[PDB]
Amino acid sequence: GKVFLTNAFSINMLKEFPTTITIDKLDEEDFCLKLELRLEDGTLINAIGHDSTINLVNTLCGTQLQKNRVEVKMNEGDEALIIMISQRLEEGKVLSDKEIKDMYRQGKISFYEVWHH
Amino acid sequence: GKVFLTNAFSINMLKEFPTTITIDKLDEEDFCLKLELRLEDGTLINAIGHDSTINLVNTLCGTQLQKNRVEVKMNEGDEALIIMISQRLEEGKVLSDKEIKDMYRQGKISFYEVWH
Repeated sequence: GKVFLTNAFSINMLKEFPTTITIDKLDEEDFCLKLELRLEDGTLINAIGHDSTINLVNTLCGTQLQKNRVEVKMNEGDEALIIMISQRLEEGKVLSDKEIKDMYRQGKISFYEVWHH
Repeated sequence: GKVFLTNAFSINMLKEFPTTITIDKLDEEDFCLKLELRLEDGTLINAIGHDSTINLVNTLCGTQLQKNRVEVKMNEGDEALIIMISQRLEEGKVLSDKEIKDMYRQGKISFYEVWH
């Protein structure tokens, strides 16, 4: 199925109820590799709507994503790869990979994968 | 066997990963009855931190909740009851029970339950 790239998880992303989903926490490497895999196989749908988050992901993973607004609605065969930022990123501030990995080590960035049980 | 009442579901509410959760949609009556049950058995932890939502729930369900700011973190034996209001409540307006049911008819309020 599809793999949505999102900066949030919401009950609104679930097409139907009841549903049962599994959520794991990812480290950076596994997030970037899964993202790269889904870009290569063409199943990734990018739903990160803001350039700040896009630029962070691109710096972190070496991807070349452009922002894309999509209402995420997941079927039972779909999954999401999620990047969660606590602080609201500055629209303009270019972050070095050292800055991004500080945030990550500080626990200001977390990664998750959500799929159907 | 905690049951949190919240206005949101967020991954930050889960203590440990991996975890597998079931989510169902509730109707008005079932939301309120489940709230009342967990109030009565003392397992409900109210985590609704805005009075506008408090007041709406108290009117809809006949409860006497007050504003309570609580950091929600759920164990495997815990669950949550959720009201999702899709728009901002108007400040200084008292919602009638009819208005709340209108909002619900219109899909502007939804209720869920999340358990493991």
